Amino acid sequence: MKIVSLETHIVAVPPPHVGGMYWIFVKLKTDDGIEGVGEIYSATFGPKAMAPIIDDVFERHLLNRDPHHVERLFRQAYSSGFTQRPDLTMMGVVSGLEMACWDIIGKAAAKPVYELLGGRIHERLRSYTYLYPKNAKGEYDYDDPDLAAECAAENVKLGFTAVKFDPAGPYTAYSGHQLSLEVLDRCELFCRRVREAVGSKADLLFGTHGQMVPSSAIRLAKRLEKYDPLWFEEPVPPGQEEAIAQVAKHTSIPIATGERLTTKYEFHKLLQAGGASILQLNVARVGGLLEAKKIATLAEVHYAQIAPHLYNGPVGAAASIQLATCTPNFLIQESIMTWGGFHAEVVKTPIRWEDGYIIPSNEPGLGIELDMDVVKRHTPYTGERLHLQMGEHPVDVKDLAPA
Amino acid sequence: MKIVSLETHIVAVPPPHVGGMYWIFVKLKTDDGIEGVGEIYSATFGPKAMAPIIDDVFERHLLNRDPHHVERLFRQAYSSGFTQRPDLTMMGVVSGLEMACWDIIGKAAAKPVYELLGGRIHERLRSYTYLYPKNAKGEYDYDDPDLAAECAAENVKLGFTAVKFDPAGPYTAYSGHQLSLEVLDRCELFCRRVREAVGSKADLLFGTHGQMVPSSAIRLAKRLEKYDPLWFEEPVPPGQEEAIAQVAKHTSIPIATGERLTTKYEFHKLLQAGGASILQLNVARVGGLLEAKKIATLAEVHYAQIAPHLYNGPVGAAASIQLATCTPNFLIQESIMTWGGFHAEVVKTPIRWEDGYIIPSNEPGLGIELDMDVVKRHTPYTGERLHLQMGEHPVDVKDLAPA
Amino acid sequence: MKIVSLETHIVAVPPPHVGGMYWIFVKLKTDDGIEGVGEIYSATFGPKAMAPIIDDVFERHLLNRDPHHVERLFRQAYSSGFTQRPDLTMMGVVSGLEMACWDIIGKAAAKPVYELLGGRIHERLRSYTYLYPKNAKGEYDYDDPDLAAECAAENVKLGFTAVKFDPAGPYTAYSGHQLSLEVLDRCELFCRRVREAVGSKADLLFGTHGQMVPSSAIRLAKRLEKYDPLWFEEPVPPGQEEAIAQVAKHTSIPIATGERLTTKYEFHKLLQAGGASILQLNVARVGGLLEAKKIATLAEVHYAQIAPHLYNGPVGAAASIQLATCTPNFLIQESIMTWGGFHAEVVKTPIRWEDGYIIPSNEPGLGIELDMDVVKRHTPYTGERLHLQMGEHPVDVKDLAPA
Amino acid sequence: MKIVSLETHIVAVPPPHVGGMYWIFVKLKTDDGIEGVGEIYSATFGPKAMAPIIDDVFERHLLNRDPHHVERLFRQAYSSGFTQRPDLTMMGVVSGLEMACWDIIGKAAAKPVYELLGGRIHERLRSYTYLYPKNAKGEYDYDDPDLAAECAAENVKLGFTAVKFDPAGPYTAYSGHQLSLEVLDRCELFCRRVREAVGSKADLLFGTHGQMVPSSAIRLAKRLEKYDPLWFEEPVPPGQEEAIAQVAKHTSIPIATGERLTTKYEFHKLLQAGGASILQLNVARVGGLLEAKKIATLAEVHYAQIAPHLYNGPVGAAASIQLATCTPNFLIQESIMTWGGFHAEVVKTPIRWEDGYIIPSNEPGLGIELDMDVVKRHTPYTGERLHLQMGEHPVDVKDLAPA
Repeated sequence: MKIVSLETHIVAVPPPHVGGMYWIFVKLKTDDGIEGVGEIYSATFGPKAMAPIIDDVFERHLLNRDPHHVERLFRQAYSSGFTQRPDLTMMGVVSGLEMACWDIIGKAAAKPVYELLGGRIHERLRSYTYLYPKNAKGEYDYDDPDLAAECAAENVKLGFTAVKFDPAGPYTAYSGHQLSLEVLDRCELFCRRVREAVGSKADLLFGTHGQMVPSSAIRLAKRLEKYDPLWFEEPVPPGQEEAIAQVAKHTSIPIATGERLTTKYEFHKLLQAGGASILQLNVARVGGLLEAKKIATLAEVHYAQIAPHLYNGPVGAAASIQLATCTPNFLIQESIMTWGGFHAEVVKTPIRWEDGYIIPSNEPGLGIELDMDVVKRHTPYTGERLHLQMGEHPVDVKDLAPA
Repeated sequence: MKIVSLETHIVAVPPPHVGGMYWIFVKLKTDDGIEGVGEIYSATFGPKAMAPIIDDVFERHLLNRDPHHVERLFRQAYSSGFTQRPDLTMMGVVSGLEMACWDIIGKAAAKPVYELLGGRIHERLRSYTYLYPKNAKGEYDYDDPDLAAECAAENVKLGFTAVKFDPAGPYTAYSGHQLSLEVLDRCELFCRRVREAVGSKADLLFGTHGQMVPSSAIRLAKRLEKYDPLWFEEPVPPGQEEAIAQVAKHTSIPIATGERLTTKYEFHKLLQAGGASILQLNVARVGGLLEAKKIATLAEVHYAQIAPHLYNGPVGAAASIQLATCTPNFLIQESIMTWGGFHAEVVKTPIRWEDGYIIPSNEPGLGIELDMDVVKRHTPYTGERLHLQMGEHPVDVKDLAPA
Repeated sequence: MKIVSLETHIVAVPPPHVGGMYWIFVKLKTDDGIEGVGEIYSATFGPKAMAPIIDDVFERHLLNRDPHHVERLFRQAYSSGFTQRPDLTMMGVVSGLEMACWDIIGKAAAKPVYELLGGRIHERLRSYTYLYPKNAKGEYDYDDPDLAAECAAENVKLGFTAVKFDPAGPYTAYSGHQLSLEVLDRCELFCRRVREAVGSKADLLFGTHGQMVPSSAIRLAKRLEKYDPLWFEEPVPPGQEEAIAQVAKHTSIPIATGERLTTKYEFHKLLQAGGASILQLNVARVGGLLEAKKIATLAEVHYAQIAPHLYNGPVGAAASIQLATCTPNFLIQESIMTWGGFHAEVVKTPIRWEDGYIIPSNEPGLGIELDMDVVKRHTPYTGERLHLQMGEHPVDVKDLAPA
Repeated sequence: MKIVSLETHIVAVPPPHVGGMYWIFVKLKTDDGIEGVGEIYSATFGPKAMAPIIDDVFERHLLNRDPHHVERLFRQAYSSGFTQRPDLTMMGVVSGLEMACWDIIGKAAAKPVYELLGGRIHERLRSYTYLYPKNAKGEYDYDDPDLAAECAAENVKLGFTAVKFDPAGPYTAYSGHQLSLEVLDRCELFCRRVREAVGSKADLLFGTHGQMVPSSAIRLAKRLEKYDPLWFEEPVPPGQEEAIAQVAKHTSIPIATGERLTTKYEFHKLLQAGGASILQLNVARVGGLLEAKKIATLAEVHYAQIAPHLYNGPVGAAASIQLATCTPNFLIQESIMTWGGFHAEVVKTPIRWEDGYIIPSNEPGLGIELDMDVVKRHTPYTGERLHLQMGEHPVDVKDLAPA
């Protein structure tokens, strides 16, 4: 059995772009006709560059190889061009290729991938969502704490047991910075209002984006402690484990991070420093499902938990669900609302969500398949923006703009 | 003043490919007609992918910006797509763009870049080269210690005060590994024969490529100590600072590393661990000249030295020379032989080398300019290989193949 | 191009001596007629000793040298007389000479210095001032918390977003000491009253002067936490990094320090210890603009910020502004009120301040020039005192005198 | 009793300048006619600047004060101008003033100072000297190992039990650097030849001057171990305690340092790091005799020893002898040959040296007094040089010049 072909499909997400501007899918086919699908999470470079990058990685490191050989695939990609340290875009690309290989492995075995990576532990998966409150004009409003609270209350009625929000203002190319008193006040007020709305029915997830230097993150944490959030996410920019550990040392709120980290080597450094107790790996960035399993293993020996990140399509979500289902130290899975809308439209069988939980597929492989007619209608992406972007200018202390 | 255009020129290096398979050059032009040139060191992905990557970075982060704004450029590139941790390919790309900006800054000021980044310290720069011994058929031979010794002796006659060689066998996608006794013996024999040939006239640079796990590197170091090498290069794969520090703790031979690291953040982690005392940054990978100056600064406070890496074209070499000239903790500059051959042919005014030293240009900017007629004749690159590659299969203990 | 002459001008600051007793300026001229100006921050010895010191340093280490060679200048001064560790007065002197060299470098290039040291990042610079409340007799009163609060409120009306005050009593030759309960109470009361007056419109900067031993600083910090100051400045005397780090470990208030430290080597020791997260370098003490840039670089890799100190003339302020403008991890710039009064009178073009921010000059060099007619009228200084002094006697526990 | 007057005498040392270019003496007189003498060790600035510096410190911090109040004197000087961290020149100045105060204290009590600072422990003091070999032209020659060996043998005949030499080449403004193989070979050869000449009758003191970066110092130490030197002096430049500790960790040769450090605070940092086991304080630099006693105390609790430095006049030597005589952890005292020549001529009663040992005075105070007729004949100093200087240019690897 060997991989003989690749198709790349970069789908434009319709406005208002829930889950980002575009999703990068890859489809692999074997010599005996088994198809696998994967998703790539990487936006250092735009989709016009990503297409030839993916072709290059595939041709050099996967074409004509056995899909079962996922260690080989990872090592070849990781080492490409005399590197053998993490290249963030390469790791995103190989994540997509590798999970598509797992899709094929599972289909060949007639088993869900979770039955091959340790076996089912969970019958259903606790989930959370970002709050998506709308103002009177129908635009998402991330500035109004009362709209956030109302939205949280509605999510609790749906069955959610945790909600996430980021009231901490813009994250910019010059972050970390020192949040103003008005922004600190707003962060506290969001927690107060959301807590009032949900009581003990839902945890608060303080979903920051690395806006802060550690001294500012610590000031913020002291204010948030009275509302007992389940976590304080990405308190400082990634890439400096001692700095994030400094925040953890100075607050009782659990630190969660990881959506911008890749490979077991980076998570090892983070855990060695005491930098976080909740790891938010994205399976479409870290190196694929086996590498994600390895990261979960590191977490186990530190008594840390995994809470996989998701701000992308349903294929990466499906892979994330496969990992979560067989992970003993699983905390919660990020969901994009309840997986309806375009997340459901772009696949043949949507991800199942009920009363706060994701219900894993029992189908072989990743339990996901693109609807190619829908995919074709939403390609190509012609937008100017990357999947996500950081603010271009430093934050001004007098500015009250949302994240 | 602003940058209004970019040209990318990926030049095929003629056989036998000294300095690699291809060199990636960028040319910037300003609105008032000043031209700057730079070089990118990145081979995670091949040149077919690199061309649209470079266009993407330029369009998003540099087009219509002031070339003086190199902090801005670095921060925008470093943060691209909500990353803000090192993306190895992006850092290579921005290095080329940034050094081209410095070329323009220097031309506008009518000064060499070294007169703006701290001022001249060195009248000339100590240099070294890899040994390039040829067998009877005219092929480079990295297996014969006596040919290496003869070559070292000839380099000493030219005036070189240091020579580099790697007798430690293949570096592969599965490195680190544990060197066999026969390979350990060969490493020792190369040092013995080269030392006999050069006496105290030249330092030995043991130019390993991360072949080893730390326990193997330590076994090797104990054997090499009797020959007093100036350094033991990349004893283990990059990306794990505690592992390389373990080697440093167990040998008196200075550890040199850095050609596969990028940004001040990675070098900080390395130095904090005690991982190396000689930093082999490549100015075309680390983030550009200002970022390289920042790395040199980190080295200063640790009483470490810089020894910039060079396995690429004369534009990156020119930038490296600019940094070295104004660096107080400069040890030595890697040279590709004496900068003749294609390194001289592809530029209007070749890099000057005399009696073991590089003589820095007194011309404004980087002191380098491509000969576009030569460039045009050596584009496009149509080769199958990346600039450098790692071995595809794990080393077999019975194998005696060269690195 | 070379420096051929020096003039030293030690200007007496008129009563009530805002910014200290005297400012030490140096003027350099090149062989082709370019003039540069700098300022020296050093008061170990009085101005009668400083004049021949400056002549000595200039003659030995700068006369007939190229102003571009600022690495050379720093290394020669730093090493003078077989020292090569920080000599505090020498570092102040070389800071002035070096920034005057940058003034010349910028003028020769027709660029602001910030366009050569990384390029503009900030269009304007957040600033703060000490509170200068007056009693009914027109004397500055640092004892009355209500006068301080009223003054803070007026500063907020001007547009300031931070204010500084030191209610912690005398700093003496025998500091650190243990603050009395009455002084601790007063410190808390100042914060309470000032916070009431400014609300969330301005940060509190607790501007202590190293009065305390660490155990006392910790007692004070616990009292101040409820008012969420942006920083706790110089909680203990300089020169002992473990002691200041002990304070940082025991409070959530950011520790700021550095106005009495010099060179990257001292700031490295401070950061390695975790001693502070906000660095208050004075560009006229630390070794000059390049050395200050190096210190800012150290801060970057620790995710620390810079907040340059200023208690001196507008030339040092101009240099500080040049650094801040091109610094990505810039927090805030100390201002002496709004740069009016004698700070404006002594220069041809005053520093521009609007609505809480400093607006950097677009002029070449440091963007500053002394008005020599004003300088001549305010020389010589004939005062008995040093620029600043410490109390001669130990603090008595029953004493309630102001700092 | 109070100090009412100061005289400063900066004496030109006749060629060939053994003990440096000039010695800085201070003479204090009390209101009831007791005279004290001291020496200042500081050459950051030249003697033309030192004279008004000394006047300034004296006027502000000692004039009209009781000479017994040496804690007060130190604290006032240390704190001068809102500093309260070490200012190297100020510490040299106060050292001279303070030891002159001790001279007065001892005279008033009719006791040697050593009888007041702990009491006699040693009847005589083990001493060493630098080797001062002369070539055929009568010039001191520091390049010839056989001349050094011959000189060592003659010193052993005089009774010396230790000899010092520095074969490690120039120390420059850009040190540390990486010693060449030829220099490493020469260092080893000096040790070999000197050891052959002295056998076990004298220890070797490897008297380096901070030429090296730590990686180079470690390479050198491995070569020197076979000759069992008593110490490896100043292996790296001062001011970085972790770097010097790295050398200590990697060699069995004791590390000695301290002649360029000042105050108990700096020696504390050094000892905390494990940076040295032999402290070479100079009593005329560290802050005076009480501060030196405090440094010796720090050494005691670390089981370190003191070996005071001396490269200056007989007044500082006399003070050093006073400290040594009452120090339980005393190793050896640096002597300038046998204290003859100008060291004897400039005082009324020369320092006594017999069979390898200094014999402490039994006279009150420091047991030393300047011959003012000789002093007058050798003032003023009109030389261009500082007391000691560092090389202006970086060392070239091909250069074989002496230190």
